[PDB]
Amino acid sequence: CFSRTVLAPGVVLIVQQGDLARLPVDVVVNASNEDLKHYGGLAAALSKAAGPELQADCDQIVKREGRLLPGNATISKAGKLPYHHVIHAVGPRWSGYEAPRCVYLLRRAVQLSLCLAEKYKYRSIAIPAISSGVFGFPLGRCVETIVSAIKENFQFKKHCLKEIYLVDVSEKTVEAFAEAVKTVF
Ligand SMILES: Nc1ncnc2c1ncn2[C@@H]1O[C@H](COP(=O)(O)OP(=O)(O)OC[C@H]2O[C@H](O)[C@H](O)[C@@H]2O)[C@@H](O)[C@H]1O
Repeated sequence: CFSRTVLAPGVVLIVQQGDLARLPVDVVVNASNEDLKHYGGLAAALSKAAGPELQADCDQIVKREGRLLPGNATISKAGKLPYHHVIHAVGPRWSGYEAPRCVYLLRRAVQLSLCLAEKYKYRSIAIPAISSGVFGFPLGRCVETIVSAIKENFQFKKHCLKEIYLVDVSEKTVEAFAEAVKTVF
């Protein structure tokens, strides 16, 4: 654990190193593409551990609801992962020509992820540095946008959610999260 920040009474933000495929939390957020096709990065690790259940429920979801748009999130079965569900958030693909829009869409992915958690009555959620890998979002802007989006969501005391974790395997990204929490709070 790298930091702990009370967001509201009985609600904490925790930055931690760890593996989203195996955390003692209720649900996790995947950094997905629009097709819910988990063939790279975090998505691939999750899907591998999950067995084909997760990709198949995801195919049926696209084959039912249609392609997801950037900024949106949906939920699927988790298969063999230690969760009932995986929340798939589609971060934006970074363009330096549209940086404000990109920030908007990541904020949105984050907030919709939180809304889905609330809706399925979850009290703990873990979230990665959505968009900061293959999708190319500048790591610094990326982790501040996520932390700020989480800060806005609890500008009011009220929440099902009691613990929100920001998690990555790599320590640089985790440090980046811990710094963003300093700067933002
Ligand atoms: N094998 C891995 N295991 C755990 N974490 C990983 C792994 N690979 C990358 N990560 C971390 O997860 C975070 C998100 O990176 P990506 O998974 O590349 O997410 P985005 O950048 O949101 O990429 C979305 C796209 O990538 C995949 O191809 C996915 O199917 C979609 O097309 C980054 O911190 C990255 O270092």
